[PDB]
Amino acid sequence: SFLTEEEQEAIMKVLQRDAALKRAEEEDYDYLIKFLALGDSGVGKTSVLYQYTDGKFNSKFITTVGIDFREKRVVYRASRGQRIHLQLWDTAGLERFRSLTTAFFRDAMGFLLLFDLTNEQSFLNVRNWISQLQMHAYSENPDIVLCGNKSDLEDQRVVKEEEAIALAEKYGIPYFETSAANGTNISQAIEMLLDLIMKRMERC
Amino acid sequence: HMSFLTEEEQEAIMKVLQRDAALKRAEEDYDYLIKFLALGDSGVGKTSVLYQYTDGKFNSKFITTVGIDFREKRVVYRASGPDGATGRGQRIHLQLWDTAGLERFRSLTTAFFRDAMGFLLLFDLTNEQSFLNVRNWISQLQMHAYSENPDIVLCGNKSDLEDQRVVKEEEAIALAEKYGIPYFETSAANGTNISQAIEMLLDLIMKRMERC
Ligand SMILES: Nc1nc2c(ncn2[C@@H]2O[C@H](COP(=O)(O)OP(=O)(O)NP(=O)(O)O)[C@@H](O)[C@H]2O)c(=O)[nH]1
Ligand SMILES: Nc1nc2c(ncn2[C@@H]2O[C@H](COP(=O)(O)OP(=O)(O)NP(=O)(O)O)[C@@H](O)[C@H]2O)c(=O)[nH]1
Ligand SMILES: *CCC(=O)N1CCC[C@H]1c1ccc(OC)cc1
Ligand SMILES: *CCC(=O)N1CCC[C@H]1c1ccc(OC)cc1
Ligand SMILES: [Mg+2]
Ligand SMILES: [Mg+2]
Repeated sequence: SFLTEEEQEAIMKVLQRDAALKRAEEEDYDYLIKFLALGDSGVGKTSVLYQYTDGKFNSKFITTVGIDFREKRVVYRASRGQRIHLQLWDTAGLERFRSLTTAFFRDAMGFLLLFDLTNEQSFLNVRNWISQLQMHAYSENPDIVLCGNKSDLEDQRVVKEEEAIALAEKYGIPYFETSAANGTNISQAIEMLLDLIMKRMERC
Repeated sequence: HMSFLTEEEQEAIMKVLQRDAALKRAEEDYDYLIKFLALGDSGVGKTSVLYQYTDGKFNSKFITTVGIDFREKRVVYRASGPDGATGRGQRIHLQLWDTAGLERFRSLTTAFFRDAMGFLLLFDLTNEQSFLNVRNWISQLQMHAYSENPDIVLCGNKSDLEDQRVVKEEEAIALAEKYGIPYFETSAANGTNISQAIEMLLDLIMKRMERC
């Protein structure tokens, strides 16, 4: 396989869309907040963001061409309501896109790190992903929310919940078991990441 | 049939990104981190121009850039105000991004247009097609930069190869006048106008930064 021009054109459209958005915020809403989802190919990053923004799910696998993003206007409340414009970056997991996607780790204010509860290797790769984030994000200690996705496939689960909770506590990061197919914990995990980011932004 | 990045190519790019992240964390000594980006067709001399500027050296051998790289330079900038009244020396850390011109790297390099505060747009005085593509590069910058009117300095490079020049001076000055951007004929081999073009771009960006 070769880099096609359709693949390259699609990526250029995303970057054009990103430039337009970033120029409009230069300048309605009160804050542009940027997240990035990452993890092995096929763990469900694109599905998770789609379920969150649109409440929909497609079982067919359409691997992401390098990079994409979705948007959602939401209201955040610390524990008054602030209007938040979320840019939700969606990275491709395949190694062939690794250097293009790493280039966008530095644009994110926090990270949604996914593995697949039905694929043990994706869970073992979590610590490497965290290493790459520590090496490439805006800070060596960025906010991360870990998601074990595909919780609706209980008869195919291989990652024991205890093993996942243990890993997440060792690193100090919140953990959620999610399903992009039925929406379980999706908004809870993302709202947790947003709160972690709003608090760290307030104390700046 | 554009080839995908090999694993050697990808490792080289990842090292650059690692180096950039280290640099970006250090800023949280100097007074300002300023970022430029050089772009243009493959083989016009972007890498050579930046190497001549930071190190004063030149290599005849063509080593095409593996996607993206950058060089660094600490310089002292002094504003120019009324009647040549020059201000205090400000310490500037320049990050000079160097993009590959080959199409197979276009989407990787375009991703970095948004990180630059200004652009060094090069063509090759001995290659008319490199000059004819300048208008497309500028359209690509207007579409992808932080502003639809970012600061650009146009460099016609390889001015030392006078017997191979094919770009007439008139057409390039006319193009730069039409777009409102400074134009320099440069040579990375002997240094002519290299520092003038980069200092002009730096001055443009410091002025635009002042008025914020
Ligand atoms: N049952 C179930 N299937 C899911 C879930 N999340 C994703 N999938 C399925 O798993 C496959 C991969 O999903 P996708 O979101 O494209 O994964 P990705 O992480 O974006 N892959 P890539 O990095 O290659 O773009 C798809 O067939 C999708 O339907 C989930 O929670 N439950
Ligand atoms: N005589 C002369 N040769 C030059 C000059 N600038 C570059 N060259 C030569 O032209 C070739 C290409 O230069 P290089 O800086 O690698 O070009 P580039 O724009 O970075 N190419 P790429 O986009 O593929 O990385 C090299 O052989 C280099 O020595 C110049 O001002 N004069
Ligand atoms: C207050 C400055 C800061 O570092 N923040 C705000 C919330 C998280 C963090 C941040 C991370 C990454 C970016 O990249 C745009 C901006 C802000
Ligand atoms: C005055 C504010 C501004 O837009 N500036 C300062 C100098 C150039 C310009 C700028 C462009 C792009 C970036 O991206 C990092 C920063 C600053
Ligand atoms: Mg995807
Ligand atoms: Mg080069």
